[PDB]
Amino acid sequence: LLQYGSFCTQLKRALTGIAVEQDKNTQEVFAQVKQIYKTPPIKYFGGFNFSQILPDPSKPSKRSPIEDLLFNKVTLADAGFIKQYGDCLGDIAARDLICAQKFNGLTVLPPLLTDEMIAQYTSALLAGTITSGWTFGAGPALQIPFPMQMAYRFNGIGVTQNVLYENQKLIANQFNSAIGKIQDSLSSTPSALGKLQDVVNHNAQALNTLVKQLSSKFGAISSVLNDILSRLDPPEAEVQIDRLITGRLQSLQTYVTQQLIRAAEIRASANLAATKMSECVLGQSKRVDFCGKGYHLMS
Amino acid sequence: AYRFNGIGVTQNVLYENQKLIANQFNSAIGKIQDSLSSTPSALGKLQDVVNHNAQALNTLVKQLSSKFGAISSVLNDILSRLDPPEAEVQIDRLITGRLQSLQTYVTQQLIRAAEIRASANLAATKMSECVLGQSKRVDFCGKGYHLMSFPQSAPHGVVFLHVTYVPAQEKNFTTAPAICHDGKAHFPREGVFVSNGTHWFVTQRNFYEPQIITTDNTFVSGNCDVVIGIVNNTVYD
Amino acid sequence: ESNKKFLPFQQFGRDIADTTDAVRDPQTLEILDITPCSFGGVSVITPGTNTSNQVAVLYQGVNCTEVQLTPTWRVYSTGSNVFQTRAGCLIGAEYVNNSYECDIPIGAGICASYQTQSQSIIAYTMSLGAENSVAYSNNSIAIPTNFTISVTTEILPVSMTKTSVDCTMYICGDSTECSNLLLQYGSFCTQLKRALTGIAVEQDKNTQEVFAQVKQIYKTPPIKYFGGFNF
Ligand SMILES: *[C@@H]1O[C@H](CO)[C@@H](O[C@@H]2O[C@H](CO)[C@@H](O)[C@H](O)[C@H]2NC(C)=O)[C@H](O)[C@H]1NC(C)=O
Ligand SMILES: *[C@@H]1O[C@H](CO)[C@@H](O[C@@H]2O[C@H](CO)[C@@H](O)[C@H](O)[C@H]2NC(C)=O)[C@H](O)[C@H]1NC(C)=O
Ligand SMILES: *[C@@H]1O[C@H](CO)[C@@H](O[C@@H]2O[C@H](CO)[C@@H](O)[C@H](O)[C@H]2NC(C)=O)[C@H](O)[C@H]1NC(C)=O
Ligand SMILES: *[C@@H]1O[C@H](CO)[C@@H](O[C@@H]2O[C@H](CO)[C@@H](O)[C@H](O)[C@H]2NC(C)=O)[C@H](O)[C@H]1NC(C)=O
Ligand SMILES: *[C@@H]1O[C@H](CO)[C@@H](O)[C@H](O)[C@H]1NC(C)=O
Ligand SMILES: *[C@@H]1O[C@H](CO)[C@@H](O)[C@H](O)[C@H]1NC(C)=O
Ligand SMILES: *[C@@H]1O[C@H](CO)[C@@H](O)[C@H](O)[C@H]1NC(C)=O
Ligand SMILES: *[C@@H]1O[C@H](CO)[C@@H](O)[C@H](O)[C@H]1NC(C)=O
Ligand SMILES: *[C@@H]1O[C@H](CO)[C@@H](O)[C@H](O)[C@H]1NC(C)=O
Ligand SMILES: *[C@@H]1O[C@H](CO)[C@@H](O)[C@H](O)[C@H]1NC(C)=O
Repeated sequence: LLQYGSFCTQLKRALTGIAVEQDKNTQEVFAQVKQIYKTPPIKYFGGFNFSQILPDPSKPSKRSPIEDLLFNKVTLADAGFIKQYGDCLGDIAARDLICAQKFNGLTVLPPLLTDEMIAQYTSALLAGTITSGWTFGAGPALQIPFPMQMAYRFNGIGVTQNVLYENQKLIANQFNSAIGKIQDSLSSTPSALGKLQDVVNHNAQALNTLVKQLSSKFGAISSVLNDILSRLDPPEAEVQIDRLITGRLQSLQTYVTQQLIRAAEIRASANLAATKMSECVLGQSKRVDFCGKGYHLMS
Repeated sequence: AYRFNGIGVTQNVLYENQKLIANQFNSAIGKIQDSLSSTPSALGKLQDVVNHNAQALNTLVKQLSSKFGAISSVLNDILSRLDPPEAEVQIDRLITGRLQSLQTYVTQQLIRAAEIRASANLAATKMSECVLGQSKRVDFCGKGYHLMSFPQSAPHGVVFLHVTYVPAQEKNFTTAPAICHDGKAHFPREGVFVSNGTHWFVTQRNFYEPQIITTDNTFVSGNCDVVIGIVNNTVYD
Repeated sequence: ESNKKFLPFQQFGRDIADTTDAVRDPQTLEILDITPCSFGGVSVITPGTNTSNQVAVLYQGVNCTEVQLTPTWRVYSTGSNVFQTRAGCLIGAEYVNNSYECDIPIGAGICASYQTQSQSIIAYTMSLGAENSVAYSNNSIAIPTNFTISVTTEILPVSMTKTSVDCTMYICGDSTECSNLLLQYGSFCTQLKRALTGIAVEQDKNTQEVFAQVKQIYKTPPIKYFGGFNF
């Protein structure tokens, strides 16, 4: 194999580039603000109930109930943790695909940012947008009562403030009911989070196909190198080894190309998500159907 | 002044602070050259394209010295050392390897071209929306409230200079949603009610400029028994 | 030792990749399981060679207690240089208790840097940002009293280099037999030329679309006075 050029250096370079791009995507999406704001100890906002989205201090992970439901809904195969060689050597007579992948040179790297840091970023964004409105996205954060912010948003969509000030209780009750229905809607629907599951399914399928490809003959007498070496005369074994080498190189190149295309698509999706976070959360948008259906208020 | 009116500030704010604004703009422009020169890795995105192209071409050239399972990497040696019907089995290996290298190079170039096209589309949209007009999209033409932008050309790319307005030196105040007077509720037309401790004024949004509360800058449109947190005072005519 | 229940007529055991993992001893009818010997990947963390020649080593996916090795060199562990992260085992760096901005990424929230403390290599947990807390009240507001004009820069790539390739010169050079042999391999080179030409045209299209918004060439007035603004 040493005399077939530098294909493997190119493969390693492409994989490293994809790995770096993933962390860049996450950082660009989730690190808009550099200040960690905290919610006030007293939770009164004019009758608006935000308990379903604020972090829950009782549980160790400090996640909101909706985030807990979301994390329980999606099933993950490998998290990049230490799938230690000690775990694979345990020989529990139940051989999973992870050990087979690991025994053939295929590994998974952990992301730079943990889930706790992402939760902290989300909590900071929520606290800022609840206590300051849209001021903290353009400079220093300025305090303001929540109903006044809501009236300002109604003025933004083209309705006078007395409409809000004379219907505060009804609006608060409607918002509370709408928030309450979200958890039931998410739980009842079985295929709500299909987009997130598709990525995991695609990655697992690609790795399994790559592992399964090792049992092909590619026109040789056997798919095992040791059998060829032990059964054949040394100058005659190269013509059989070359076929296997070429087939495996072709499989690796196909895998790398597919990974590159999928990475480009994921990068486009991440850019869209970052734009949505900048425009619908840190401000009020007038673009039609960009931050929901209807007249946008907040997100 | 028209741009300040666009971001939500009255014109007299500019007309009474023309010299200060001009000096601030001049200093901000002057600092740009020093900031660009001092930073060594400011223009990394533009250098990455050149580095990638050079590396790809160098790899393609270096690939010509591989044997691909043949007896030599030079065609002349094979032709001069081997019997003519036996030389094809050696030439074919080299041909196939070089074809594979070319195909790999072409695929990589296509993917990079797609990425560059996406970047160029974004740059064209930014040029249309931030330079030829004033944008209200948050964080699209800089950080802060957008005023205007200037383009400059660079090797294989463009540079945008965004000018933005940032508030500073804030102060606390006491506020109320409405003012009660003669059994009637008054709401501000534009701005917010503010109290310094004894009196009540009405001010605008992003700049502190108190005014006497009057029927000229308020509308009544209601009664004084349903608004929560109302404060009663006097309204002049 | 093997816990598998081989049938009396079976002699071998295979896995998904179709390689042997269970065997039966020819002399004593006993089942044995075969596992690969320990292995892993190694990464090197260093500052620039212009700064120092010190390095740190990261063994990926390896528990710190399981470290004739394939690499001849060995980095020997002292009392304090060994650290365990969810990304592997780190040797040659000291874990400090402070937090800074990330300098060299390592793993799950762990970064490394070169610090003067005697200069050394330290490892830490990255800091998200400065702590803050805004006071919230339902009868209080904050209003700015001054402003600042700021100027920022943004860099965007537009186009890249346009290249062309000659198949016959690259693959066969001046040989005629090679060209005759290549002539019967189809029309791959026509496709290659078409793709390269398309990319070359697209580059010029990108530049034209970016830089040709207006069709009138305006000129600045000879007198440069704009109310005190210096351009
Ligand atoms: C905000 O909503 C939550 C959930 O609807 C309320 O929590 C409920 O409180 C009642 C009375 O204390 C309990 O019987 C329920 O079991 C709680 N539900 C959950 C899911 O914990 C909460 O009280 C609301 N906020 C306020 C201020 O009333
Ligand atoms: C709040 O603002 C009002 C309006 O300017 C202040 O009242 C003035 O105070 C000055 C200073 O003594 C007097 O010369 C003026 O005659 C007052 N105005 C009127 C209409 O009488 C008031 O002092 C301010 N309060 C605080 C705490 O600064
Ligand atoms: C708003 O900020 C500007 C700039 O920070 C202030 O202008 C400065 O004022 C001080 C005090 O007179 C001078 O010593 C500086 O030379 C000024 N700077 C410039 C660039 O002119 C301005 O005073 C502030 N506004 C208020 C009302 O205090
Ligand atoms: C606009 O700014 C430039 C640069 O800050 C000014 O040019 C300077 O002018 C002074 C006095 O003529 C010279 O001593 C400097 O050497 C010049 N700097 C450079 C870089 O050439 C220019 O004068 C300013 N415009 C006006 C109208 O004053
Ligand atoms: C406003 O008051 C709060 C609480 O007293 C304080 O934290 C804040 O610094 C004050 N704002 C200014 C601009 O002084
Ligand atoms: C004005 O407000 C005060 C304080 O709440 C209240 O005692 C008084 O009754 C109000 N005036 C009228 C005419 O209701
Ligand atoms: C093979 O020979 C050895 C030594 O003579 C003996 O211990 C063993 O049981 C034999 N095995 C069989 C299968 O005959
Ligand atoms: C590493 O080995 C020690 C030794 O007993 C063990 O306690 C620890 O759980 C191991 N760590 C992992 C991640 O397997
Ligand atoms: C690091 O700081 C934490 C903060 O309380 C402390 O509990 C811990 O003991 C410190 N560790 C060392 C090694 O000093
Ligand atoms: C908000 O208003 C309520 C009135 O129900 C009051 O009890 C509370 O103290 C107010 N918030 C603050 C921060 O004073």
